[PDB]
Amino acid sequence: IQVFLSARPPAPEVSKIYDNLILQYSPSKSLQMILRRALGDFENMLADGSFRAAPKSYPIPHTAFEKSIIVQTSRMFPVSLIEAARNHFDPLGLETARAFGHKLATAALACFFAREKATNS
Repeated sequence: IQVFLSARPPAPEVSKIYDNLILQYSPSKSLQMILRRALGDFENMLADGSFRAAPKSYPIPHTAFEKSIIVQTSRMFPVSLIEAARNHFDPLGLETARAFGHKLATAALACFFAREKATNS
């Protein structure tokens, strides 16, 4: 099924990849490029449950040099994997679709950024 997703760009120095992308693309385009790869990587982690050991969030900017940006997107996921995601991110079944999509995208990115840091980018 189609899952709607949302995320905020990271603070400077959280992601060398993101910081370089924004030299040439908008924050929105740059984050969408990263999320495509991050969600691909994350899908494979949903399949085996390893995603529950992954970081949940990342630092966001709190500077007058940075305005509020929330990026909105959608992506198709197998229903089996989204069930696994929902069981973890929505353990009581009380989160809205939008809140779930924010949690899912944010975790996927948090994982991508931690991998960057751990591999010296």
